[PDB]
Amino acid sequence: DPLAMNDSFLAAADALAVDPMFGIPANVREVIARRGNATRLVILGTKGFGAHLMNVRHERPCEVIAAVDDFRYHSGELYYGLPIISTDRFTELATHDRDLVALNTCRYDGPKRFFDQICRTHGIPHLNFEQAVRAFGLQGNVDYRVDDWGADIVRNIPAFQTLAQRLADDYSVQTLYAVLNFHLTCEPEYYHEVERPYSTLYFRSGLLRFSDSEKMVDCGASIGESLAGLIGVTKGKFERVWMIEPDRINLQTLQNVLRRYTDTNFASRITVHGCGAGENTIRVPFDLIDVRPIDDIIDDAPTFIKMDIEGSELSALKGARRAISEHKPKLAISAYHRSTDLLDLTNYILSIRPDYQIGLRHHTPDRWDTCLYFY
Amino acid sequence: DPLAMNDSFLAAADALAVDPMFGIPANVREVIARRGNATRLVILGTKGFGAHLMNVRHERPCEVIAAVDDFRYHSGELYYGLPIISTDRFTELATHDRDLVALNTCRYDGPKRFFDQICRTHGIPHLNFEQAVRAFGLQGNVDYRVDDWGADIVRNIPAFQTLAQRLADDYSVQTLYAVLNFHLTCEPEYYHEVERPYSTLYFRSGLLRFSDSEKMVDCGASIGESLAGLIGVTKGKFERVWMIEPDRINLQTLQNVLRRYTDTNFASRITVHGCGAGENTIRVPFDLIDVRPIDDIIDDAPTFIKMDIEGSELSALKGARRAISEHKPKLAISAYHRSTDLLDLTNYILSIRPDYQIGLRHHTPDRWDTCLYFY
Amino acid sequence: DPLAMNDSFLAAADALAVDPMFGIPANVREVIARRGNATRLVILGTKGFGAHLMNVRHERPCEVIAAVDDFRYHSGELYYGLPIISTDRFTELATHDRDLVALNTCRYDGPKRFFDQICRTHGIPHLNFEQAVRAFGLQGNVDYRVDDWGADIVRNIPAFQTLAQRLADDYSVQTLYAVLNFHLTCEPEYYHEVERPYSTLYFRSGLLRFSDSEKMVDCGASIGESLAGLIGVTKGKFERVWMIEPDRINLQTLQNVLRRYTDTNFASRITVHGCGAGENTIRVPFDLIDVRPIDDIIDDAPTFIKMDIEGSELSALKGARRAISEHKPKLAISAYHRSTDLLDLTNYILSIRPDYQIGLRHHTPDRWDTCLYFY
Amino acid sequence: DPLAMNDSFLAAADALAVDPMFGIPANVREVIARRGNATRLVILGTKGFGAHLMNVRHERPCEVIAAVDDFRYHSGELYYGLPIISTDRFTELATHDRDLVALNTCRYDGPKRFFDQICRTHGIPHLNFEQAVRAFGLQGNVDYRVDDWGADIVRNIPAFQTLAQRLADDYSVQTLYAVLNFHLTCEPEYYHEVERPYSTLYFRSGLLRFSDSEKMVDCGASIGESLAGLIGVTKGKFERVWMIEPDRINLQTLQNVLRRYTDTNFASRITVHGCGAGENTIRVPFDLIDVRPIDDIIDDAPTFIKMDIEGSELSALKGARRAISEHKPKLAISAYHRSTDLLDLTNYILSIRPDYQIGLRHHTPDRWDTCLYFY
Ligand SMILES: [Cl-]
Ligand SMILES: [Cl-]
Ligand SMILES: [Cl-]
Ligand SMILES: [Cl-]
Repeated sequence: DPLAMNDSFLAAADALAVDPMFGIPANVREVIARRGNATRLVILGTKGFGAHLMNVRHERPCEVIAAVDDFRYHSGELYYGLPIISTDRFTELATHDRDLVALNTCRYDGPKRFFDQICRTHGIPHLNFEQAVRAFGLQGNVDYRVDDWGADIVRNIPAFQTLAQRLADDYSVQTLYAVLNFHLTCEPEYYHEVERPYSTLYFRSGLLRFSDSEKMVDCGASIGESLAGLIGVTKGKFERVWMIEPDRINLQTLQNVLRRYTDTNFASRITVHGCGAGENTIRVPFDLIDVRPIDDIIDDAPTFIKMDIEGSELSALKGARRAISEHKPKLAISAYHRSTDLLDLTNYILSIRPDYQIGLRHHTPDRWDTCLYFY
Repeated sequence: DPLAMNDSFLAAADALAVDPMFGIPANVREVIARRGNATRLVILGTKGFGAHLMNVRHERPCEVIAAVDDFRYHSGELYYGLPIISTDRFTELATHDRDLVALNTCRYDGPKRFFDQICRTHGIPHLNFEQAVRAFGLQGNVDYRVDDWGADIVRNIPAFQTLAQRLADDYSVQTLYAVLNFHLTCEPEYYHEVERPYSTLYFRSGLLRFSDSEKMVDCGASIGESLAGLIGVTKGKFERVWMIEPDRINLQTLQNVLRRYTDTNFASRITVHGCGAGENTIRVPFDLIDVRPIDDIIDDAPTFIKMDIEGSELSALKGARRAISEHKPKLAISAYHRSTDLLDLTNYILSIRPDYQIGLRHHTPDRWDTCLYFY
Repeated sequence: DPLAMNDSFLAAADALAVDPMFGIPANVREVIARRGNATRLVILGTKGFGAHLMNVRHERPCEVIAAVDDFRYHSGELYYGLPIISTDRFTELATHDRDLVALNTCRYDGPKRFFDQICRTHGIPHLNFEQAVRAFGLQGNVDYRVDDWGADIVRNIPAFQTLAQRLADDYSVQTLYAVLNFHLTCEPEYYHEVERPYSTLYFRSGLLRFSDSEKMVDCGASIGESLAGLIGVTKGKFERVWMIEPDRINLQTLQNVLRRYTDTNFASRITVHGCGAGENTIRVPFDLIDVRPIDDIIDDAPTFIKMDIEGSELSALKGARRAISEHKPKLAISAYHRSTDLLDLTNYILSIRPDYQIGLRHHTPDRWDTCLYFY
Repeated sequence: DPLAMNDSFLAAADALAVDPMFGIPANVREVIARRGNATRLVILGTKGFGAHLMNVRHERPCEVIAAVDDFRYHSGELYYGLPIISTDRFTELATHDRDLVALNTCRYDGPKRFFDQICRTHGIPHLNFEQAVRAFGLQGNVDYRVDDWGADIVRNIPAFQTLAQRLADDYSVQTLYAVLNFHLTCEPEYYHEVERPYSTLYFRSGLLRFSDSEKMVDCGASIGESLAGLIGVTKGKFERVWMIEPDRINLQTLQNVLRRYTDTNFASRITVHGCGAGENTIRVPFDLIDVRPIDDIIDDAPTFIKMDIEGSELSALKGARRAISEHKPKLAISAYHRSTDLLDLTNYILSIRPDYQIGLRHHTPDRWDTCLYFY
């Protein structure tokens, strides 16, 4: 019921608080309860999050026996030391082992739905990656970006309810609750109910107005897509772009991006700053990079700050406090890097510029690119 | 300003009412005014809507001289009789002809933005397909699906304002106004502000709740994607699916789709009906097809009616009036086939079941799959 | 022993004369002897010659139960009404059926060697397509181009020995015997011992010298590859090209080919003649085509005649007798269309121009493009 | 005239001896004579041997201004620091610069013939890579594998004539002369007249007979293709395979290759030896590798030695002298690594086993895989 995600949010948080296996399929729970780390597991797919389970820090909590891939099972190649088998071989092994769980590593509809139905048809206990992380107690032993943020959410319920009340539009509220429900339940369909295309990130959110004289701080410029998006929505008309990116390979790419615009009338308005955005000026290991505050990097009052960085977005925002507090530029702040960012970043921005309106959109079919908008 | 699309809607409708060239770039208008049907045009792209301009009924209203395609300009192949040239050859011709307009046939960001910027850089008058249709007065001489619905919208302003007031949620209202603004202005960025992914059509709209015992009428079943989507969101659990599709090639495909589910426990709950959905029972040219009303095709009360058909959706709904009026199933009704469908279909449904709530989402980056939801 | 293919030729011809199952694997012969047309067969591959067995005229001589394709077995699609299964499913069926033969339809090393080894590993009786045609007595019920020419060769042994003696070089003799051995034995490795690349057909045979003033009759011009090859080996320098092609779709393609050379200094030297080459002038069903003799089509003495046509190459050569007899142009005559062509075409040409030297090369990894050279 | 390559060989060697620019197009020679290292050059293609000219040791002998690639000229990417331009931009620059030479880096028919004709049509002086190496005096400053071996051949004429006389068959003689003519003239069409497919290397040469009990030394086993080829031509029947390969990444791949045969009845007959083949036992930088003689690595008399290694093939053969001299196995020795290998390797083998017959085939459309056969 996507029209009552506030209700499901509270119910999920209460359920998880008293049951750490909340959200784990019953048939898998009973195997794990029966066999513990002798549980036999088969990875479905060789192009998904299965690498995150195999690279896991410390001894695995189950015996991984194979990976299924119908397009590779005759190659003789191993998948993280595992044999690669056909789907037919997997259903055969499953019919004869009780006791054998399948990890569906696929994230996209075609492959995911295929393997999920194969499992259902044969009554094979199965899990997606977030469910695997929770069911096998791998919190802290996987990359933080694919970790279980359930418990963190359960500790901050009132603060999330307070954020919900502060959001300017109903769709942002639905989006907030959908993201928190995904983390509480491990159910990706929550994102799917609210998601917007990747192509609409920052520039087509339904919340911001761009003029023909924008001055954009492109913080975490990567490969230049946000510059391409500003160009597109403004029809090649802006005042200034300051692109900030510390990675040396990305900076090589941006030199290629700058060359595609060399004959435009706006080429001279774009600069690239090979540093990271932070709260002060310091040279640190990234390989050393320079880190500088936004307020020192730029030389004019911005109208828009886009932010998607590997480092602390809270430190980066503090390094832009004069720009934010004095000029109230529109902001598009990526909000999916830490379980705490939706609250922490919002709380920081409002403490320095309390008259902002706030929105939230989710822009991929996966857990990436939940983005806060301030205008 | 996507937060004031109601305002832009009224302003655009007033502007168009008194200027048929409303929405056409000034530099193109001045060429067309100066040269009329001696206007020289270059088609940019060979994989877009350019086929719709070349297949146009009756003499063209401009002299089309070439098509640009950097991946094909050495092949010796013609594009609808036109030479295929490089982008460099095009900019050269443009620098020497006043007077020469470019039709950007590309609909997707990469190719579209590329050609739009090429044109801007060199000051070359350019148009997208909807702008071309309006600027050259091709209304009625192109396929109705790619025609200019501007004037139709201008004739029905109060009825659209009345629809806006009837929609249950703000995002549906924003979506309504965004779609109408696209048609009034020929500006696709209006869709982009509100669009959701194609993958979320019907089953992930943010508005409907599906149970584990759904009985779905899949009207216009095509290649079986809606069956795959119901299976996915319900995790292989439903009571019944009646798939209705009249096209013989699609029916061959559905036999393949049915075979992928032969060993599932729900295979017996799905039937295929090789007919079209209409208001009564009649055999008509499509090649003859049988047309039957939904109320006669099905044998139980449905919980959900998905509808996307080539024929009249109003006739199809009248053929389901007993199901709709007596049982109030959820409905997902594709609303983009006629300029009048948003009003006509809604008005019909409410006259037979007035207690429905109504929503609207747009599910592609193009003009396809604007869908009404009733629940 | 490729250094004694003359010996193997005679031995194979004697073996076949007294055993129609010569060349058929013993384990398959014993199944066919035991079960006849109740023999169960599995087609390996869905992209090979398997369509030739399924389209076979009259009732099949075995019960075809499935086709193996690991990249398609979950699609629900049928292969000529057959279920598509995985290789693992096939080895399972084979382990339990005696009695079950596999037809390896693959012609190229990767896929062919894969399936051949799968069969050997599991002791599964298997056949290639030529072996299938012979083992099931399908001579005359398959396309003539993929038929068993064994018996025809056995009837003409001395004439083939006489051809061998007439060939000017040892490699042509080895090639002759390799082609005849393929047909006598159904063993494609015979072609492999002598084959040259497709890219060397006509222009890079190792036998012909082309000058800078060639006048080429391109008989069966198709899609213009021979024109491209003459251009390449002569570095854009020739006197004349007469391209002869009757198929209307090929003639559309040749207009595209002619456009790629429009600015060259040799464009005016090329003409296209939309007719078939034959012995006289007649309009016949191909859809009607004009058929004309080469001697009437051309307007000058040629230096080279390339020939690869669907119709009778003997009739086509008779329609060029004045050119051949009077001017002794170099000839490249495709020799793989009929079991009789190596003898019939050579005998004809020498009767009108007896001073020619003769060579033979085979230019694909399959049975296509065995070509006679006369110079 | 491929029927007189012995004659062309001697004429080319005499021409080169007295003219180092022999084989260079006259129009390019006159530019180079006029401008020397101020010659402006355009590289055609970004996927060929152009990297060999750009990575050249020491200052370039011309000013390289751009690279042409119609599929990349809008990317903003540079090709070894060079701008990437369209073919139309190149013809424009060429029409206005005298003085501007084009290097056609393409080696395959489609792309090579395209650029060669573009150049001819516009009268643009052009060269292939071997011609570039010779015309700009880059001998010794490019990778030895793509260097000009002309002068080396001119110093060894009688020894090559002596090799020609020792070859057992006419096609080997034609092949020898074709390879030497390529190096003397820089004209790749010489290879094309004699080349056989890559798929026929070692196992389908037209010269060797393989039994069902072969014992193969696979020297330079790489990625396991020769094992796959022996398996194919013998239909999975051999006695032993000793695979010798020193590269650690190749050895990882061979473990994958061994797994594809784990259930065959010949898996136990194959061993992998992670060392290089040389004349004695020594540990040397390749990263250190073990180098051992073949006679010590193997434990039985071989029937076949295939050899294609990065190191000295003469040292490797000396490390197999007992096997070669005592048992006369068939040999397939790659002969294209050094300008001297055809003479040096043959001379060595015959000094230890003088009763061998010798053949030679060339197995790619490029300069790779000229192979000597001894049987
Ligand atoms: Cl299950
Ligand atoms: Cl413009
Ligand atoms: Cl077998
Ligand atoms: Cl030239």
